[PDB]
Order: sequence, then structure tokens, then C-alpha cells
Amino acid sequence: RRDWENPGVTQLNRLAAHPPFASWRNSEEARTDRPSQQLRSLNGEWRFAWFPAPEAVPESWLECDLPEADTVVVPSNWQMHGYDAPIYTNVTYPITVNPPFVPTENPTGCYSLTFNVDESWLQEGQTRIIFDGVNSAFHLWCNGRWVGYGQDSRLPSEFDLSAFLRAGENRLAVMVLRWSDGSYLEDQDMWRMSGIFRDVSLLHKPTTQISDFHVATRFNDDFSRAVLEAEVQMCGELRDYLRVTVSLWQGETQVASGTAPFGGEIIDERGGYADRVTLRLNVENPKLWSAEIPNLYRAVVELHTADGTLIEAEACDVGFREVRIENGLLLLNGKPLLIRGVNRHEHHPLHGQVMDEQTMVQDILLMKQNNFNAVRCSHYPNHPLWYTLCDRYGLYVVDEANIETHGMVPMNRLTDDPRWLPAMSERVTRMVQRDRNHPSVIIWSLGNESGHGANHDALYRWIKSVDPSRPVQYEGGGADTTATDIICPMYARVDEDQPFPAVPKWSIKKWLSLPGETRPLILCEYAHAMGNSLGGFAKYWQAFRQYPRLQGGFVWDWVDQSLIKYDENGNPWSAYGGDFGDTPNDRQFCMNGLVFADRTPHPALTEAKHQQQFFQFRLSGQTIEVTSEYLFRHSDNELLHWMVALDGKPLASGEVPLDVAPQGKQLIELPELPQPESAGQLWLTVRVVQPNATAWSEAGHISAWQQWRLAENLSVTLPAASHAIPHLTTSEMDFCIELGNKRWQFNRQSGFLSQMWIGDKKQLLTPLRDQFTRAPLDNDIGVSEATRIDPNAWVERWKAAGHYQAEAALLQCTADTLADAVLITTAHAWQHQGKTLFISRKTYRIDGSGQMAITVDVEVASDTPHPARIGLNCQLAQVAERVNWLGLGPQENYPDRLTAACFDRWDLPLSDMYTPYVFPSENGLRCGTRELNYGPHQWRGDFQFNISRYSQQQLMETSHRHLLHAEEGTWLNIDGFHMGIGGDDSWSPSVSAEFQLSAGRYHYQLVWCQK
Amino acid sequence: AALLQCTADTLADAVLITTAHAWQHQGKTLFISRKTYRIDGSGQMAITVDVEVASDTPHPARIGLNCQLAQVAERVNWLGLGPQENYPDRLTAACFDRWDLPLSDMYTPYVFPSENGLRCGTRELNYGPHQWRGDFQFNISRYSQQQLMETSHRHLLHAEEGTWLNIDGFHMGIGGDDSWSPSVSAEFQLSAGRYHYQLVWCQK
Ligand SMILES: OC[C@H]1O[C@@H](O)[C@H](O)[C@@H](O)[C@H]1O
Ligand SMILES: OC[C@H]1O[C@@H](O)[C@H](O)[C@@H](O)[C@H]1O
Ligand SMILES: [Mg+2]
Ligand SMILES: [Mg+2]
Ligand SMILES: [Mg+2]
Ligand SMILES: [Mg+2]
Ligand SMILES: [Mg+2]
Ligand code: NA
Ligand code: NA
Ligand code: NA
Ligand code: NA
Ligand code: NA
Repeated sequence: RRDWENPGVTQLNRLAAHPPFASWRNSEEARTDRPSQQLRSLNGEWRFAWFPAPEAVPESWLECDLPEADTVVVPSNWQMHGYDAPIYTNVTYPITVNPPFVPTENPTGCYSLTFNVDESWLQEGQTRIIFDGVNSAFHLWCNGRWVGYGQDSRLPSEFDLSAFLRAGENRLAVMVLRWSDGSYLEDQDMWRMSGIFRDVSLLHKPTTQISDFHVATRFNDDFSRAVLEAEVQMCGELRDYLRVTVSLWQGETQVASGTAPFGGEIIDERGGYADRVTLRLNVENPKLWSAEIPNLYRAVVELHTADGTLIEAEACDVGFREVRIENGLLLLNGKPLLIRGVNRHEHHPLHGQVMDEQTMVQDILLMKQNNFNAVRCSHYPNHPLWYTLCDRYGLYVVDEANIETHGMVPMNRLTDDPRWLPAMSERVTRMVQRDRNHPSVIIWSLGNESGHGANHDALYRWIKSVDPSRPVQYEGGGADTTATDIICPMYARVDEDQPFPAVPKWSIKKWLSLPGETRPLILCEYAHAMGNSLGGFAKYWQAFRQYPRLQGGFVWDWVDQSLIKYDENGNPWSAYGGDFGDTPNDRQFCMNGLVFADRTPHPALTEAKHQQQFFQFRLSGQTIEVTSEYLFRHSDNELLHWMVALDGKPLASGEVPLDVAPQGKQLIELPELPQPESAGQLWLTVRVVQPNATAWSEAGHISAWQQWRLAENLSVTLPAASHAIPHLTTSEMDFCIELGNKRWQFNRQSGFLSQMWIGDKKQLLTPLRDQFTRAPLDNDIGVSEATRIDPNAWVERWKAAGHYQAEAALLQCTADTLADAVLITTAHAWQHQGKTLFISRKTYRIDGSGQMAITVDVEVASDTPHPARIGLNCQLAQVAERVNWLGLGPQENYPDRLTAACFDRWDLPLSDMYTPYVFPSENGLRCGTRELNYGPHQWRGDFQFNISRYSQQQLMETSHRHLLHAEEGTWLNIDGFHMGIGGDDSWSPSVSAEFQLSAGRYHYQLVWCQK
Repeated sequence: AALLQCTADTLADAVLITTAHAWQHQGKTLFISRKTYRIDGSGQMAITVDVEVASDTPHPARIGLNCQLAQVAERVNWLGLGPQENYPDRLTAACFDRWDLPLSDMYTPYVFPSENGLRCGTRELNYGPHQWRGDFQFNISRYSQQQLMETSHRHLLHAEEGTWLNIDGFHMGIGGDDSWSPSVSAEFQLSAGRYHYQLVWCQK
């Protein structure tokens, strides 16, 4: 029996699913959520042996430990211990597509544990074992006797061991198969791992026990009154003396309580459920739960005899909230939500797919700190503690069935097949049975990228029947099928339609109004944050705020799935697809995170924070209008800090309390401000600061900001005449200009500034020359590969047009000495195989003060692909500690990703001017810069720049950040213009037209001077 | 206009004039215009214009130069968008080609007079013996902008001596979503703060 090659067999002897149990035998412990002596953890050191196929495991292992086994920690994924390689594949399955069969070489993990059981557990009641996560399928033996089997890598499998155990020492044997028929439903875009990767526990329940319970909360029209209804089911000895008492607590106060014997209402001609009871508790003015204020009550479910003996108690946290879609809007407690969401896979760079409390808390803190209020469990039910944490800290959750068959062709081949209805049904029904009482879960999802099959329609209806309290969504088959209550596309653009046949991705604004459509639209995935991305993010937020039925979306995704590898010297480095010998693989497609694998933010995180702010600001005169986007709370932990500065020089600042009701406005009249007469632009910057620490943030946390230009005094003052005049010396090969301690050398053959001296020290390692290209970003490459070029990708268009290899041809190079300066004029043409792609005309004016004014005018052929940038570059000889600029910052910012940046005076260590994206590319740009200072140099103009120890050539040629090497000196790229980075998706061109350099003619000017 | 600078330099084959001016109002500088005029041995005069517009002043209607030419010629010939009047937010119907019309066709007789007759996207303009090359928008007519703004009805306009030529590096859109509230879309307002344009005036 190859049960792992039969979708008709998804378990053997497995117990029914139910919500979290702990079988407390004391009600106060259940009320306080203290640990239960009846729920033990079997996590720790286990014994493990790897085999290449199930046929290789020896019979002896059922009864005795294998000498050659190792001791390892469980939970774990065995690839993380090095027994075999993790595989990174996106769409294409990791095994041959031949359902329901899997490879005969099927890595098999033999786990075993010798553990204790106290006789007391065996004198009465039932002892079960619980495996919260085993990937992908497994057989279980206890004391050498076969117990059962399970599939579905992401939900708990439980077995009754009552009849198999003995007092004292017992031994478990778990044979885990890497591949099974369940793998056809587990093709999510992530590392393919295996093992006992979630907790293992032993739970003692009494013979007469609570076998399931469901909590519902219904409200009156204004939410001032609610009824809590709790349906409780029992298994075991049914007798009239039994009762259930459900009590509801708010802290130490008992708010309501009801007791009843078993026996539910008559439901049909054969009667009712003699083994169930429904308690209804009235609760006046309940404290409501939301992500803004996660108010919770504690429901304790006591199973007891009427005369007072507690048999056992179970319990849960309850959040009073109503989720309903009405008139096309998704409402929470009667108000329309605005989903500031993110998709989050369970990933740790050292532990793989094993989740730990610290990591989950670290993730929720950072999410909330960055203005997220919702998370989608892409693409499977999560470790159970996740839900508890979202209930308590307050995040809206989309709980998703572990069903993804992306690699099938067509994508609904299995989901439309009734033979796969049974395996799919279990992944949906068992998730609902387990997670239906958590208030954080607000929407159920039927899985991901499995097309649209009749099995989705059947399952949509199942959930709508069993749980009317939450909408059900599902994106497959075109995002607006009959199996979804919410239009939930992935990567639909704001304004641009992408009319693919069958499953078009309409502009989200257009999609809402298609003939006959009325549902709300919340993207299940948008803003693919792969590498240097998040370009256009603000476009989505402006739309969400303007259109009521556009209720947000979930960014893809939270954290890069990079894994740690160690080099010869034993230093850690971030690996991606193929780095473990895995092939085929999808390379860096596993890193799409707002944060690196160790939780350090990528620069895009601050853009998300800012666009997701909960306060909107308008300025009129010196009156600030603050509007709150909270739906339920007043701004009771917030103050507004304001500062006025003249181009970086602070002039005045203050603080004012913010007191704005949800959806309300507050007007703030600022003080008679700073009105300087000196040149420069005045600017107002406001920040919302939370004075008090919270569960998720420290005191002084900044939650929102905004900046505006106030008055501008243009400079009309004339520089003093200089007491000098540069001298020019000419040779056939060069133009040399000298002025005091300074010297400039222009090569007449190449037409560029080849060297500059200060004091008598050389300043350049490479000449100053025009640059029209960039080391391609993930979004510029998309899915292109050398074995399979994608000619539509930006990088491929640039390559084919010759941008990377065009050579400068000199058309003119002259020198003139003026009254007080020397003027160098040049013109160059860049061509490729006959074609003139760009023309650069410039003047260099060096005056008696030592300043060099550079004016550049470029022409770009209308028929060549728009270039990545229009700028100059050079390798400076100096390496300095800091970079100080007056411009946008302080973090990396690009034209379509700079809303979060503020114009000010910034000063950072050189290293901060480089963003260590795992897959190297153009990075660290800062835009809107008016003055840049590095060592003895100052550059002034209105440009964008980056500066670092790595050339664009080096970044484009190196596949991993740890292989980069600082070059001599510092490479400076200063651009008049730079293309958008895009990111609406990372597999088709996504830079919006307005961010492409298509103007044909460009002008920029800089002044390079000393100090 | 207040002068900030006016210098002259001779180069190997040309003379270079450099000027800078500020436009001010009640002590605030509204616009700064920096230019170079380079006159070569070919008789061509290359004009480069770099303008600054204070961020807190309302976005200006246009950024260009103007003059009243002494002569009057019968035709206007240009390589640009046409043949009819077109403005930035209303130029989709125009085509880029070589157009030649009588001067009067370059004036649109709106009953209530205003700025009119612009053609955008022009790379070359010919009038009389003169030729202007660059990438600009222009209007040319017997009526000054001053007259147009002071005159309420077209029948009261009178041809001035010569020809008024307005040549714009940039021009604001005209709007029209309605005619009782500001309707020029953001993308058609001159809000960039710094603007550059260049032209060559030469003799044909
Ligand atoms: O990085 C590509 C992303 O593509 C989406 O289509 C998918 O649902 C995600 O799981 C992820 O694969
Ligand atoms: O003083 C610097 C400032 O100059 C203003 O003209 C500009 O609008 C601002 O963005 C900033 O560059
Ligand atoms: Mg099976
Ligand atoms: Mg009691
Ligand atoms: Mg006993
Ligand atoms: Mg997929
Ligand atoms: Mg590959
Ligand atoms: Na909305
Ligand atoms: Na991915
Ligand atoms: Na407050
Ligand atoms: Na690279
Ligand atoms: Na008028």
C-alpha cells in the first residue's frame, strides 16, 4: 500500500479536527490561559535517519533505534540539517507531473523518540498525539505497532494512542515522505522542504469530553448589544446529569454566564443532537475587537456534572466583531475597512519553515510599526500561535487553505476533477474547523493559483453554509468568479488594463464598474517587492482612498526567502534558488520581501509605512487640517510635532496635541512663523508621534509624517568678483587649466575630464563620462535568462539596442579663454552598429573662484528604447567616511518611489549609501538633490545620485551581494534623470509611462567645486 | 525685469553675450531668467534660456520670449503641429508636418479676445527673412498680448505696426472641463520650478 500515491487516501485513523484544546481540569487556569498539565510538548531531541526511498527503511527501526541515526532537534526541516537539499522552484513542480504518482527516489525521514508517559494518563481517559505540521505525508507507529497516516503539510494530524502506550518509556517511529499525492496540492512558490516542522504534543482528554465548540457574536444595529452564542459538542458518556457552563470574562470580571444540559433543538424528523448544546449569552455594550483596538474577552467552556464536578474545561479569546459585505463594501463593525495588508510566508533563514514565537512577534511588531493592519497567510494555514498573536496584537487575517496546483496545465486540471474533491475538501474543512473561533480571522480563502474548478464552487458553498460570519475569497480563474465574495486580483494595475484572454487583469478602477459588478475589490497580492521595487506604490494608495469599493490589498510580500549558507572561512551569506545544487530552480524569485530574511528592512518598507499612514494632512496658509482614517479609535496617543527649516537649517518647531475622532478632522493653526529674507526654500514638516509606549511600539514612535514647501526666496545675489583668472595650456592631446592650487585636465582624444588635482593630489581614477545605463534591477530583468531571453524585458531591449556597449565618438572638443574663465566645449555621439543612440553636448566653465560649471544637453533617438538614466559617472580617488547632502532622504529613493523621503540636510556613513540587495543591482539612489558633499568635493545642481565602492559594471556582473568587493576609491553616479524602478509586477515591464525617459531632449547642470 | 548681469565675451569663432534678470513684485522675486546668446560666423544667433520660477508663486501662463518685429509678411511657414491652432492639452488632432498659411490664419478671431493662435511642437518657424529653430510653441499676429487683454470684442482690435511674435519654451494648458472654476489639469501646469529651452534665430 502506497497510500502516498493515492489522493483517495489522505489519512488513516486520524481524529476529527477541532479548535485548540488544552483539557484544563481547573477553570481558573483555563480562564487565565496558563499552561495545562494535560497538554505536554514532545518538542526537543529526537533520533533521525535519512533514507532515499521508503523501500530502504529497515524493519528493525519499528522496534529499535538505528545505531546510525543522529540526534536532532524537532521541530525542524531536514534540509536545514543538510541531509538533502532544499529546492527553490516557482511554478514548475519539483517532481514529474504524473498524478497521482511521485518519484520512486523519495527522500524519507525516519524520526523516533523515546519518551515518558505517566501511569496516571493511562489509568483513565484518552491520550492522543498531535503533529501540528509534517511535510508531506507520514506513517506513525507507537511501540512497534502501526497507528495511522496523514497528509496536508499545514494542519495538525492527531491520533489516539490510548491503546498503544504503556507506563514509563514508550517509543514513537514516524516515517515522513518528502513527496506524496498531497504534493500536487502544495505547489506554492517557496523552498520545497520536508520534515516534522511544527510542534508535536501529547494531550490527555477525559473519556466524556468537549469534542468541538464554536463561538459566534451577533449584534444589534448600532452594536450597543450583542449575543454570544456558543455551540458545544461532546463525545463519550452522555447522561442527563451532564451540563455545559459557558462564562465570559473581561479581565477578572465575569460579564455573563449560561448553563444548560445537553440536547440541542429539534432539527429534523429524527429529532436533534442529543450530544450538543447551544448557550446564548447576552452582552450589553460590548467592547468591540478591531486591528485598531484589539479588545478581547475570555470564554471558558466548562463540561461538568450538574451537581458541580468539573470534568474538563476548554477556552478561547473572543473578539466581538461583525464582518459583512453590504452594498458592495466590506464592513467591520459597520464601517468600511481599508486593508493595509501584506502576504507573509513562514520563513526563517536558519530554520527554514519552522516558526518560533520570537520571530512571529518580531514580525508583528514591525508590521504594525509600518502601518500594516492585515496579513494574508500565503498560501496555507499558519502555525497555531500566529492566530493567537494576531488576535492579541490586532491584525486582520485572511486564513487560506493549503491548496496550490499552479504547475498543472491548464491550472484547474485537478480542481475541476471530482476525484480530487475529497483531498481538497479536507484542506478547506479542517482549516475552518481549527480556526473558526479566532476573531483575527476575518476572511477565508480557498487556496491559491489553482485556476477555477467546480471543486472550488462546492467548497465556497460549504464554508458559506457552515460559517456565515466571514466572507470567502479566491483569486483563481480571473479573480471575480462565482467562488469569491471579493474581487481579489493579484498584480492588477491601477490605471492600466492587461487584457489577457480568459483571465484579464483589468485596471482596478475599471474592474469595479464592469457591467453587473458590485463586489468590493481588495488585491490578494500587489506591489511585488522584489529587489529594488515598490515603484508606483503611491498610485495604489491614492486610488484606494478615492474609490470606496477599492478597499486595499496585500503587498507581495513580507520577507525574502533567502537561506543562510557558509563560505570556506565559515562566514554566513544569503543564498537563493540553485544555491544548493537544486535544479531546475527559479533563482532570486524567492526574494520578494519588504524585509531581508533577518528582518532588516529594505528601503521600500518606509514607502509602504508612509503611504499606509492613518492620518492625512492638508495645508492652507499656516493652518494644517489633519483627517483621521481610523474607524474606531480617537487619536488618544498622539501628538503633532512640526518644524520649519530653511533648506535644512531649522528655524522653528513646536508640538500640539492631536485630538481627532475616527473619520474626523482637526484644524491646527500654526504660530506666526519664521519669515527669513535670506535665500532658500522654507519647508514645513509635520510628524505624528505616540508619546506612550504600546504593546507594539516604544514611546516616541513616529506613525506618520508629511512635508510641504512654504515660501521660497530665490537667490538674486551676485557672487563677489574673483581676484583671479584660470590659465589654459594646450597640447595636441590635452587642455590643462590651472587656477591656484587647482588643476583640470581634459583629454582631446576622448573629449572628457580625465584628471583633476587639489593641492597636488589627483582626484579621479576614472574620467568623468556620460552614463545612459544601469546595472539592471530585478524588475528590469523580469523572467529573462540567457538560455531563454525575454525580449520584452527592459534589460533585453537595452542590450539589443546596444546601450551597454555603445562607444562614445568625439564630435567636438574646444577650449576658449574668457574674461574670467576658461570654457571647454564638447560633443559626443554614442552609436551602435550604424545607429546614433544619444548625443551629449556640454560646456565646462572654470572660473576664477575655482568652480567648474558643467552644462549637459543630451539627445536620445526617439526609436531607441528609453534609457535607464541620463547622467555622468566617475571613480573618485578618495574614500571618505561620510556623505552629506541636501536633498531627499535619508533612505534610498527613486522617482516612482520617493514619497516617503523628505527634503532636508542628511549625513550618513558611506556604507549607508549602498543597499545590500541580495541580488545586486543599481541601488542607493537619492533624488531631488541640490547639494552633495564628499571629502573635499561639493556638487550643486538638481540631480539624483548614488555613491559607493561598487561600479555599475561590478553590480551587473555579480549574482550575490557577498561576492561584491570594494573597488579602489568611490564610484559616483550623478544623474540629471533616472528611470522609474517599477514593480507592479516583476515579470513584465511595469514602469509607468510618466517615469520613462522619453522626452527626446534633456538638460541638466551641475557645479563642482572644492572646500 | 531688474538686470543682474550682462557680459560679452569673444570666443574663437563667435561672440557670447550672457545675461541674467529677476522679475520682482513687492520685494519678492517671481522669476529669474538666465541666458546666453552665441553669435557665430554663420550669422546664426543661438539663444539658451534657463528660468527659475518661485515655488510659491502661482504657476505662470507661459515661459517664453516676445518681440514686435518690424516687418509684416504674407505667409507663415513652420515645421511643427498644425495646421490649426493647438495648445498643450488640446493638440491631439494636430499633425506634425510642414505647414504654410497666410498670416491672418495664425490669428483665431474669438469674439472675446484672448491668447490665441498658438501652434506647439514646432522645430522650425519661417517668417519674412527670419528663421527660428528649436522645440517651442509659438503665436504670431498683428495684435499684442496687451491689446488682446485690454480689448473686450474682436471688432475693436486694430493691427499694430509690424508683427508680434510670441515664442514659448513652455505654455500652460487652456483647460475647459468647465469655465467657472480652475480646470487646467496638474500635468499641464508649469510647476517644475526650473525650465530650459533653446532656439536659434537666423536669416533665410
Ligand atoms: O514571486 C511571484 C508571486 O506570484 C504570484 O502569482 C503568487 O501567488 C505568489 O505566491 C508568488 O509566486
Ligand atoms: O532649495 C531647494 C528647494 O528648491 C525649490 O525650488 C524646490 O522646489 C525644492 O524641491 C527644493 O529643491
Ligand atoms: Mg494519499
Ligand atoms: Mg463556577
Ligand atoms: Mg484512578
Ligand atoms: Mg504559484
Ligand atoms: Mg531556472
Ligand atoms: Na477605498
Ligand atoms: Na516569489
Ligand atoms: Na492625542
Ligand atoms: Na547583478
Ligand atoms: Na480680452
